Amino acid sequence: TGGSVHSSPAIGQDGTIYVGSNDHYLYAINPNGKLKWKFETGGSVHSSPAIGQDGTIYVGSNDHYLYAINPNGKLKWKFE
Amino acid sequence: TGGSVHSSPAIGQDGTIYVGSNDHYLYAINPNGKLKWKFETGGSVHSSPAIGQDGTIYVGSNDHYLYAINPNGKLKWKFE
Amino acid sequence: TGGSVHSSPAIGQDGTIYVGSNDHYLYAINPNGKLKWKFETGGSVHSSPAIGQDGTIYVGSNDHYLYAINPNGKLKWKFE
Amino acid sequence: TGGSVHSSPAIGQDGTIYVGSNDHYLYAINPNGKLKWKFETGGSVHSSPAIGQDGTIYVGSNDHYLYAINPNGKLKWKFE
Ligand SMILES: [Co+2]
Ligand SMILES: [Co+2]
Ligand SMILES: [Co+2]
Ligand SMILES: [Co+2]
Ligand SMILES: [Co+2]
Ligand SMILES: [Co+2]
Ligand SMILES: [Co+2]
Ligand SMILES: [Co+2]
Repeated sequence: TGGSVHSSPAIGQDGTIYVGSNDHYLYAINPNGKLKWKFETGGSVHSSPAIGQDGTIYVGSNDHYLYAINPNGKLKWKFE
Repeated sequence: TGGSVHSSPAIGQDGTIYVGSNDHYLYAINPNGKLKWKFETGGSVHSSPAIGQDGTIYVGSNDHYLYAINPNGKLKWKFE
Repeated sequence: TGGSVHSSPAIGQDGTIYVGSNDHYLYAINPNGKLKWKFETGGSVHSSPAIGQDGTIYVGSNDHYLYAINPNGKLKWKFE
Repeated sequence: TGGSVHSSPAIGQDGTIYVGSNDHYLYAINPNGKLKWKFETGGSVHSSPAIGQDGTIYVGSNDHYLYAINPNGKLKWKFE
């Protein structure tokens, strides 16, 4: 990534690995190691993502927000 | 929130997302992104919440306490 | 506790809540909020405990060791 | 280990305990406390490992990479 991977990975039902980076992004990586998508927050993503029953990926950011990201990498909502 | 979301979210059986913030609060957010409740501790909530079998939400705080919060946002007990 | 609860709680099958503290201890707290036991390591217990299939509680410490603690609070082994 | 165990342990189906250390290594320790293997990254392994459906161990490192390690301790891939 662009910075330290302090965040702890979460694994989706299909094997997708989600993890934050201090480069501000939440990453979605396929089991083969190839990027699926990345989503930019406003600050380091130390928080470790959680996966909802419908696949939604939730993760905090040092920009003060809790993010909810759709499985396709598009923002669902954010909470300050 | 009011500060960095270092804490890692926990997801309840009904989809409620619980996460701490460096603004001192534990947040309970509905799947639609609207606040359910927030509970103020005495310091940054870096710790990541855990959910008990009866729904109780446990989380540490930089104020030295482990908190046990009822699903409705009211304090159950705290331990120094 | 004696210091910041950075560690994230783990919940045993019987409801016991395990969490580390920057005061160097791993805590085992009953669901009613009363202490079951505490185990002293050599440094801040930032690491968040994990629970094995046989109930063993594993947690790292800033003293360089990974600890394995029996459900009764007695040391099983530690690894530097 | 060689440094602070900030990372939080993960437990495999066979009881193996996986945890990172600030000494740069991801550790795989048997339930009896004896080392199974260790894998060196380029920086502190604060991230806490996750275990895939096929046993793969994923963990971030302060060297910017997300690592995927085979159950035998050999690198599967890494992502910057
Ligand atoms: Co760097
Ligand atoms: Co930055
Ligand atoms: Co800020
Ligand atoms: Co403060
Ligand atoms: Co203090
Ligand atoms: Co100390
Ligand atoms: Co040291
Ligand atoms: Co180093």
